[PDB]
Amino acid sequence: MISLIAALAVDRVIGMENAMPWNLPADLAWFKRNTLNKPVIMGRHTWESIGRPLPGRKNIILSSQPGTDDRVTWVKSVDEAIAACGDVPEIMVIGGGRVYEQFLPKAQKLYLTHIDAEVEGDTHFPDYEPDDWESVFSEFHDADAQNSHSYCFEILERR
Ligand SMILES: NC(=O)c1ccc[n+]([C@@H]2O[C@H](COP(=O)([O-])OP(=O)(O)OC[C@H]3O[C@@H](n4cnc5c(N)ncnc54)[C@H](OP(=O)(O)O)[C@@H]3O)[C@@H](O)[C@H]2O)c1
Ligand SMILES: Nc1nc(=O)c2nc(CNc3ccc(C(=O)N[C@@H](CCC(=O)O)C(=O)O)cc3)cnc2[nH]1
Repeated sequence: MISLIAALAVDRVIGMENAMPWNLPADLAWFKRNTLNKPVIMGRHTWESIGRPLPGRKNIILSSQPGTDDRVTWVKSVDEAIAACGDVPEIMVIGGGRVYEQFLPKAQKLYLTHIDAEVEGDTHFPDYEPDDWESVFSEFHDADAQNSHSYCFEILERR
């Protein structure tokens, strides 16, 4: 079972040239609890964004090019990424856009944070045909002194 986890602003924006213009420590906490002790598949750009391996997660990095960090596992295809996660209850695909697009059709679950932020971005979460997905969990939060925007955690399971 493959799951995607992603934080989307409006128009499904997940990435832009520069850092996201927001501060959303609850979504980071959500990301950590939903990925904890699970293999994480990411693209090389996301790997570079994160800086270091996510602790206590098997980290699997897609690149067409040889790896450049022996702390993590490097694979050259989607199927190699999955195989590299081994035999686990849940693989988390943590992005970015190229990676999500390739994994969404394979995924049984989505963990999406919907952030009420107006951002122009070059990278977007894939369209998930909502007839293919059932929302099983939805939890809205206003912005607050720690979180710059309102946001909603959603879990969807593939029909
Ligand atoms: N011209 C464009 O508009 C364009 C197109 C694509 C990306 N970008 C830029 O990249 C940034 C973020 O991109 P993102 O979030 O899409 O990155 P991402 O998915 O985290 O990382 C993408 C990288 O992951 C690797 N990858 C993904 N799928 C793979 C596969 N099946 N096999 C082998 N390697 C695979 C490739 O690394 P290697 O690069 O090492 O092969 C690829 O370049 C954005 O700022 C965006 O503008 C721009
Ligand atoms: N809900 C959600 N929120 C996100 O911020 C998110 N980010 C990505 C990809 N980018 C990143 C960037 C940094 C870290 C990261 O370093 N997380 C730490 C928390 C500590 C910190 O921010 O320095 C972690 O251990 O999980 C993770 C993913 C993928 N899915 C997401 N999904």
